[PDB]
Amino acid sequence: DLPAPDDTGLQAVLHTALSQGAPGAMVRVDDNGTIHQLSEGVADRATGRAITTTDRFRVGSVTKSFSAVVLLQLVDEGKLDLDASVNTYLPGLLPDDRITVRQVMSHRSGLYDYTNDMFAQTVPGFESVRNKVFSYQDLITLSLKHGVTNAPGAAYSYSNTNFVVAGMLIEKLTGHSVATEYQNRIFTPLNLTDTFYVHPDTVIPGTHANGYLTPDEAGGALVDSTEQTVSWAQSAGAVISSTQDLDTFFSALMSGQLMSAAQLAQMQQWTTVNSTQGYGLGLRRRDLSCGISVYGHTGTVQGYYTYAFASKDGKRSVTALANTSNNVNVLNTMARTLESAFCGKP
Ligand SMILES: *C(=O)[C@@H](NC(=O)Cc1ccccc1)[C@@H]1NC(C(=O)O)=C(CC[C@H](NC(=O)CC[C@@H](NC(C)=O)C(=O)O)C(=O)N[C@H](C)C(=O)N[C@H](C)C(=O)O)CS1
Repeated sequence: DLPAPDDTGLQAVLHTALSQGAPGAMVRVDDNGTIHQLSEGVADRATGRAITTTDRFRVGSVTKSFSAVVLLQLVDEGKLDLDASVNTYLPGLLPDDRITVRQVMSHRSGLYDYTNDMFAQTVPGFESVRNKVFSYQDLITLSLKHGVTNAPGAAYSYSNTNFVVAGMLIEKLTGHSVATEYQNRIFTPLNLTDTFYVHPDTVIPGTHANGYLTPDEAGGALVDSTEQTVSWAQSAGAVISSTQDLDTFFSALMSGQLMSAAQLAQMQQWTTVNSTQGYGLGLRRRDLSCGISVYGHTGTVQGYYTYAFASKDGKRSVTALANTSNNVNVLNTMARTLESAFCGKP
């Protein structure tokens, strides 16, 4: 009973994003078995190669939904209790035993986000970490140089630190790398042939969109940010995928294929973000103008803005990508793909 997707409106969104500084922008809709696919602009601005909806890209913080699915399958298996203390599983990690796994997964832990220090200056910060390899503990120690910012559970405050903890939990409780767990629990069963976790490798396998970091100086030249370790994010940000594979993943999630019903319900217990948005457990809700809510996640790793959202039953999914970042006009414009794709023509 959804409106038809509006391709003319999608086309206008991409064209606007280009006019605001995205080298390329694209979107794929899987509408209950009917595909919509549009792209405009360039995957590589120096060579001129066109962007296309099959280009792989860095999904950034969409990674948190993959990490959350692994953790919730561990809850299904009896290996993890969401209301247990992080420090019960990782003794001595955090300065407060009251911080629970559920709080970290919903950004209610109070843990300071180290990435504000790292990327205070956008391009210098990128140059500082792009070729660094961090352990999970290194990143937690960077957070803990600062006090928590709120009491456990008390407020929503997004922090990459939370999903660094998530990766440490995954590796401790399984004895495997997050790469292995993602592959065995998600990428292989869903046949996500364009989806990878290669950290700390800097190469994007196969044909990909290059990423272009916008400098903090208005009008400044773009920086190619395609090749980096993403070691500053890991289980908070380092998955590589495609529009088809993120559509498959969020459709599978919402249609109940990736965990028990009970754990999907836990994943959708919404913490208020604003009057039109919530945060579950590694999962975002956005409320659209026509009265529809959609479910998924955004990403903003250097040079790539991703939106990947599905309807409640998974039957319609949409993934949009612009290959720039640090450009709020572009970021806001690309959100409009969800309106056109789900709410259709005005
Ligand atoms: C995941 O991708 C992760 N991203 C990074 O860790 C990269 C990075 C780069 C520099 C500094 C810090 C981190 C997180 N992603 C996202 C995301 O997907 O959006 C985060 C949420 C980011 C912030 N969003 C808001 O502040 C949204 C407010 C909300 N409300 C309305 C009604 O106003 C809304 O707009 O929906 C955020 O920081 N936004 C800015 C614009 C931003 O993303 N800045 C970076 C530099 C960019 O534009 O590239 C948290 S990090």
